[PDB]
Amino acid sequence: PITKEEKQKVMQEFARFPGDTGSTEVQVALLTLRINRLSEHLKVHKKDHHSHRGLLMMVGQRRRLLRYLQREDPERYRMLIEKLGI
RNA sequence: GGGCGGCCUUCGGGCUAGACGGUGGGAGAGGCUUCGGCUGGUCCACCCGUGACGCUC
Ligand SMILES: [K+]
Ligand SMILES: [Mg+2]
Ligand SMILES: [Mg+2]
Ligand SMILES: [Mg+2]
Ligand SMILES: [Mg+2]
Ligand SMILES: [Mg+2]
Ligand SMILES: [Mg+2]
Ligand SMILES: [Mg+2]
Ligand SMILES: [Mg+2]
Ligand SMILES: [Mg+2]
Ligand code: NA
Ligand code: NA
Repeated sequence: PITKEEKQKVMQEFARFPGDTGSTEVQVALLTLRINRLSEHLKVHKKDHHSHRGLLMMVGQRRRLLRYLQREDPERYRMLIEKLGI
């Protein structure tokens, strides 16, 4: 579920400015937020499988944004890859 | 890794129409579950955010 007291919390942390809600960093961060939130899920339910489909999609997406931000803005890449760790 | 890709530009650099994110909706014979749930995807809107971040073996 996450909720604002989570999803907004991350954004307010990775935002590049007061109102940022879709800046690659934020996009990656909260992307890494539900990636875990679901990694944990799959454990309790090792028979789900179907949900793993998205675990993979989300993971790929997260790496594609990161590669994008690695070309256009190296500095910010190391920054972001921290506070989360790649 | 490969192949093919938006607009403008005096090529320095602009920009949003794509994609993604935020918000708010919608439908579903998704899946798993000790039945208390936990969760994947999918389609809409806006005229909010990033700014081609894409599509394809
Ligand atoms: K499915
Ligand atoms: Mg696809
Ligand atoms: Mg440019
Ligand atoms: Mg999506
Ligand atoms: Mg709803
Ligand atoms: Mg049900
Ligand atoms: Mg759901
Ligand atoms: Mg917009
Ligand atoms: Mg730029
Ligand atoms: Mg291009
Ligand atoms: Na094309
Ligand atoms: Na223009």
